[PDB]
Amino acid sequence: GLSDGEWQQVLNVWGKVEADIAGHGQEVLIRLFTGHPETLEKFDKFKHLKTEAEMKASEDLKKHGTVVLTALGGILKKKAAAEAELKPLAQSHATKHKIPIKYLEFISDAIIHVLHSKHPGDFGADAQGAMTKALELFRNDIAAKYKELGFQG
Ligand code: HEM
Repeated sequence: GLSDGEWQQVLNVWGKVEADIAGHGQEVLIRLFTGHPETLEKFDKFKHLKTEAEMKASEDLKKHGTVVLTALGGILKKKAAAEAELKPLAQSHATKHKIPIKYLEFISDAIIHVLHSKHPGDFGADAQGAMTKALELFRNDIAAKYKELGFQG
């Protein structure tokens, strides 16, 4: 349950991410993989990557980072009426990639960490709270569909 003012902070924050999406997606994935090497084993494309520098040099990693943030933004722009956008995500990540909720938590922490890091004095308390709630809603909505799909998560 986010207010309309809270959603409008989410949409503003996400507008800043989309205007600089290559860097944002790259730092989010790197924060995820260095902080939680177990999540890397889910990416056939990336599991060969060992150091942060290899990660910063992969055009593929940068490309997929933009796929991630772009898809997340589509969900966030629907702000609590996002069922159509969550469905194919939950479908593929439950049925095909097999991503536990715990990893969606990791990537949410990473997004917030990158948002703090990249926007000094421009990512204030209202925006942080709003983003934290929006990402919590996303993970919960996915976990609910995970169960309808018979995937533990
Ligand atoms: C905010 C969270 C996430 C978003 C918005 C997101 C979005 C996407 C999208 C749009 C795709 C491509 C189409 C698809 O397969 O559905 C994808 C692929 C994938 N996702 Fe995620 N994803 C998220 C989290 C994660 C996490 C945390 C993992 C952890 C391992 C993961 C593992 C994968 C894999 C393995 C693929 C296929 C990659 C490939 O083509 O080689 N996803 N994701």
